[PDB]
Amino acid sequence: TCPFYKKIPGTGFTVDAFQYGVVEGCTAYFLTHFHSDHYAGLSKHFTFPVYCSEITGNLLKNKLHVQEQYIHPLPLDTECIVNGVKVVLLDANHCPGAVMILFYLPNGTVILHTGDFRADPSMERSLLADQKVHMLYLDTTYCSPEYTFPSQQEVIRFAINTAFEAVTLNPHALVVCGTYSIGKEKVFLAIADVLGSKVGMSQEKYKTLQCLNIPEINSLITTDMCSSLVHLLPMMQINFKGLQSHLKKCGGKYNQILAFRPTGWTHSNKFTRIADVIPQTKGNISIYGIPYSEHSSYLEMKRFVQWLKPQKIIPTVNVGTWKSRSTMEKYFREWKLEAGY
Ligand code: NI
Repeated sequence: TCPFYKKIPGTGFTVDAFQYGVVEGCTAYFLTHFHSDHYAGLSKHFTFPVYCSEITGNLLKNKLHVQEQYIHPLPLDTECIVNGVKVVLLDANHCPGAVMILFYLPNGTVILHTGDFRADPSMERSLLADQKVHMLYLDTTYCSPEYTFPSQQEVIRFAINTAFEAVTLNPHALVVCGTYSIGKEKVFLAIADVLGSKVGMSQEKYKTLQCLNIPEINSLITTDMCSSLVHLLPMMQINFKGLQSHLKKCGGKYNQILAFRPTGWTHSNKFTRIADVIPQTKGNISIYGIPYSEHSSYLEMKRFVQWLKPQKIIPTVNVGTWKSRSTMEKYFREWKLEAGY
């Protein structure tokens, strides 16, 4: 059944709750972003109101064929009334179109639902600074101190410098980047920019990217593989067998692959700096796992929460095991005693 951490008390609302059938007493279904664990259940047969960003609404219409009459896109950073309740959508610094949702309940309670987010100090100057938040529905994906990772900027600098060096040493090298969802577009777009190439991809992935309102996108991507030396493939294909196979397909245009797997966290982060990352190599194929995250590190999460000073925290991730739940509640208490709220 629908878990309690997907329901907004004092409203008829749910968040990211499309796989439970008709939720009893739900008058408006919000969707924070277009990732499959969150939209699971949506289709052209859905007939309840869906509230979301403009970008998420483009993907619902074009990818899932949700009918236009049930898509209610809202502008960001704008007070809006939904079924009698004031709400605001805020940028979540996750994937394109991802939002956090502020609910102003009739009784005076204010609730923030982060959806999935990568906490950032810039959020401390949004509409969140203007009033007290009582309850926080928090993306706790990486809520443990072992999870450190570099800035997105450091990671993109590494990728750009690696790719440009490799292709300038060997102009017959192909660059390949893995993907299995929206998000992390900076990785492949920054590499293609430095190389003076468009990114080549399947018709399905090109359609997905054309829903994202990215400026000048027609100048950066293409379905013509042959004209491109940065290719995007399913993340599943980013292994030696899959890559050897792909290289056969390019008909001797290329004699080397350099491939990127933008993972979340990996335990090489506990030891190794970004400067010191090395690839796995077999023959003329090299694969780099780069720690490009669209979720908060432990320290970024902690800073956001100690700034916001909520009265109650409800985790939305890692909630399935008692040991995970108890660990997270211990960190919450540490943060509160350290900061004095
Ligand atoms: Ni997500």
